[PDB]
Amino acid sequence: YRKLGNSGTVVTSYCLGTMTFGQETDEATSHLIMDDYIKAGGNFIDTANVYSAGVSEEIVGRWLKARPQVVVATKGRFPMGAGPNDLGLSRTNLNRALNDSLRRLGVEQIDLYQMHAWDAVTPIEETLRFLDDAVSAGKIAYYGFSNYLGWQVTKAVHVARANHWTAPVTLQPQYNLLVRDIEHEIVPACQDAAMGLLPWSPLGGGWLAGKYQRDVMPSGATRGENPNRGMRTWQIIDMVAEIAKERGVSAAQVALAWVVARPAVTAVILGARTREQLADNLGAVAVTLSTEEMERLNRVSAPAMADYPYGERGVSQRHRKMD
Ligand SMILES: [Cl-]
Ligand code: NA
Ligand code: NA
Repeated sequence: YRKLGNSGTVVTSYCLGTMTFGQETDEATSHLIMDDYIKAGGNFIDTANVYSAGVSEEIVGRWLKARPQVVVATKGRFPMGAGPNDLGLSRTNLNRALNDSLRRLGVEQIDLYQMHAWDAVTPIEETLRFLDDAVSAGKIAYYGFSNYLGWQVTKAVHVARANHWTAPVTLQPQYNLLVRDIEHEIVPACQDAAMGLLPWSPLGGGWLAGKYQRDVMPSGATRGENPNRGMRTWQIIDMVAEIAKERGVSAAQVALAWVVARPAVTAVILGARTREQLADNLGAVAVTLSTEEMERLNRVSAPAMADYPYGERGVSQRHRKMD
């Protein structure tokens, strides 16, 4: 399935993460995971400059040289060195940060440029003005955010609208059956601005895929190096598993098919480290959960909150009954 990312550019329902392409996966296995992804019919690569110190981008860049169209996304904001202006949404750092993602990807235009995180030190106006100048220059097509809060998305959107700049297209949050707190302020804020979600960590870092042996709950390997903030967790993993094998499919596969069908979601980022793991994740394309499986999964992962701003009672009093 093809969707837009709040713009005219369409993109396939699954996105290829490339975090692994320097740390764990080597460049040859990276090229073949990408070759598989394409051959499965994807057109969406997500990378970052800080992924393996930009090696991640260079492998993607070399693979684009070998292959002769794909929608490419990358990010800024995080430390590329240990200096004080080697991080930040300042236009000084972002200016070289975009030039270096450009030379490392060997493209002349990045399709999606993303702020990897909010930056309280840079005024948002400076950042958005830098991104609009980049759009005018043909260095980037669109921009979006990752790890912005709700009110922060809302302030950016309207500040862009106030200065006749382009609108943000996407938000890249962490979102899976275990990590659903973006539904209180961040999702409402994107839906209000017609924006699309790009969820990453859809297997919750492994907790949802099984592959363990009824593990210990504070095991730091699968997640965070703490193993339970939201990674009850065991009930969710269990429900996912039951639905998994009655449908004759992997537990990973119905968790993936759960994220792809949630409101506002344009494309899920896949963290395949292997060719086989890519095949195991892309099996979820065939799975389409029924309205019931999903409303099941929804309520068992429903993030309960202290009553006032984001739990039952505050929600209920913000609601307006039509009657
Ligand atoms: Cl997009
Ligand atoms: Na769409
Ligand atoms: Na779907």
